[PDB]
Amino acid sequence: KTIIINGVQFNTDEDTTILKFARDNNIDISALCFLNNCNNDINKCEICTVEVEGTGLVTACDTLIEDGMIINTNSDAVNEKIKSRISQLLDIHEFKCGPCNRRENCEFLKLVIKYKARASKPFLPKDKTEYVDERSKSLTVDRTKCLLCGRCVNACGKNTETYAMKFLNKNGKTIIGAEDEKCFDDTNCLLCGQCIIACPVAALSEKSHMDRVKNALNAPEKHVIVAMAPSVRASIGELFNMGFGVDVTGKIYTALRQLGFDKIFDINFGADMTIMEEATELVQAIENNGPFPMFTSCCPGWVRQAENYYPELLNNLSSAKSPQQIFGTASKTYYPSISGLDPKNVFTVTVMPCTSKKFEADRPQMEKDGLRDIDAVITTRELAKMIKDAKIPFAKLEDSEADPAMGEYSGAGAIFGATGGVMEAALRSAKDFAENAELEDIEYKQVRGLNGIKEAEVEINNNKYNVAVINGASNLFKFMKSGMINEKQYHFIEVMACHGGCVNGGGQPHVNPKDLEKVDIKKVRASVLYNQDEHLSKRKSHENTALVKMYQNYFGKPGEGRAHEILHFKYKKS
Ligand code: 402
Ligand code: SF4
Ligand code: SF4
Ligand code: SF4
Ligand code: SF4
Ligand code: FES
Ligand SMILES: [Mg+2]
Repeated sequence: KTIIINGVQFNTDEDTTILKFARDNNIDISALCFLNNCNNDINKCEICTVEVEGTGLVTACDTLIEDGMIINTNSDAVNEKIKSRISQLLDIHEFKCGPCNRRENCEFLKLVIKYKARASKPFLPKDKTEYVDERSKSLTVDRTKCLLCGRCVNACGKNTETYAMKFLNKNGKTIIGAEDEKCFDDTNCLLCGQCIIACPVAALSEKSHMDRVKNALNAPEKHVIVAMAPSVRASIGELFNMGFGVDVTGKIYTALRQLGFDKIFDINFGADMTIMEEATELVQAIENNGPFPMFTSCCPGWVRQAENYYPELLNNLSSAKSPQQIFGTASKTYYPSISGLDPKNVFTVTVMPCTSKKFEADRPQMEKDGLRDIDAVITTRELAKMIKDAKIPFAKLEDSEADPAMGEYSGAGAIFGATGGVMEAALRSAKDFAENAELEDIEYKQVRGLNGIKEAEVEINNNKYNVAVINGASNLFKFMKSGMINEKQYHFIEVMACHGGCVNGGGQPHVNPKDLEKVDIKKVRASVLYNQDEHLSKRKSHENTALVKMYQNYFGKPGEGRAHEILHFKYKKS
């Protein structure tokens, strides 16, 4: 093909869109509703407008290149068209960037600045209560910011295949929301927050828990524990212009100490706990020749997916609590026993890359003796905002260590944030358990990677079993519907709601499509975790010294007794 773009001649054999071809050839074309190789088919934003000679104005994001095309991307007709569209968007947009949580990384603002657009008449609502929905424990909607770009709808469609995020006709006007405009919690929504990640503006956010945390920190009698997820240490640096794939663990510890937190632990410890209980459970399931298959239960998005679509699998879920909830359970029991603290005065806070964790933490039965396992859950973005509000120079902070009692962890718990991590860790412990040995080769690279459905054959006590790793909720739906589950007899299956694992969680830092093109965010974030794994002395969860001490002195043997009594949680079908 011979393509003419801005007077420059190209000769290509590629069959792609004008947008992609221009992007690959250093030619600037703006875009808004185009994301995940999809645009808003019904009401296209037309920000990607270009002028094709002989045809007129077209949308470059969904228009294929053709030989003989003379394309103008910067003609004044194009520019005033785009500016017109952006102006129309401003007409329905509360343009107050000051107290906005997307102030420092908003695509729409950058478009407005770029094309110097102004609203015909400024959108300034007196009563935002009609536009705001905070009923959910995980998600919040602010339709004063919504551009109706449909990126959340699409993202929900491709990531989960639930379409829990829909276009709705709210008595006259088009909005986005859950079915029947109900609270997302009351629908088949997984609360995975991929819709948030896809949103270019502040229309979609996480349900804030920062006030819980602040009030806890300022409360004189409250002893505040904080523990961050595996993924957090490999992600938050992005929000401080430190780049991608930067390990900032120690900096996070220091910052958390400077935020006034009373105890600094780590969720990876709880991951090691989860591996203790669940590998014990898998070994005893193997010895009893059932029940098979056993699914992981550490992902609340997947748990909700089972509750809403496959309730018959609820009893197939591991009884072991998620790292978060099991850590929280241990923090209200074991920790006071080794600290002398009043359990009622303990306030446990987790830092998560996930929004569904908020819902999981606020489950009614996720407590004992009136004491919540987890009292508050803040996202990576929330912790970043908290650090910035305290004016803490994160990038320049020196490394510190976590409090050892419940802060030590192995590489097995370290790789949890990546797809296949839980599987690999669980195998590392189960193989050692069932064979009564301490094996040398512990790397299971077959369950790693970004393949949607991963399958492996493992040999435990010289008998072979089939394991599977489901990477994404849509892939769970594919795995079940296509009958792949019934092809062979699977024994242990990992399921994560977010593709790539927790490192691509709904509470993770937003990434400009600019870097989505240049950086493989999932692999780059996971690489930090695996790098931590290969550089750790202990790479098995049952070699965690602090954890071993905890079990020996307090819980006893995992999988049974008080361990099974309080560190486990089972879900019931209706
Ligand atoms: N609880 C828990 Fe997990 C652990 O450890 C996180 O904390 Fe994950 C991460 N990162 C999240 O959110 S949940 C699903 N299992 C894999 S990793
Ligand atoms: S969503 Fe973006 S453009 Fe709108 S107020 Fe917030 S920062 Fe400004
Ligand atoms: S909530 Fe965000 S992603 Fe969804 S339509 Fe509105 S602006 Fe677009
Ligand atoms: S939280 Fe997940 S399942 Fe729910 S609407 Fe958003 S993307 Fe869809
Ligand atoms: S994969 Fe991780 S971040 Fe995503 S919903 Fe599950 S627990 Fe949350
Ligand atoms: S980006 Fe092409 S129509 Fe929206
Ligand atoms: Mg399209």
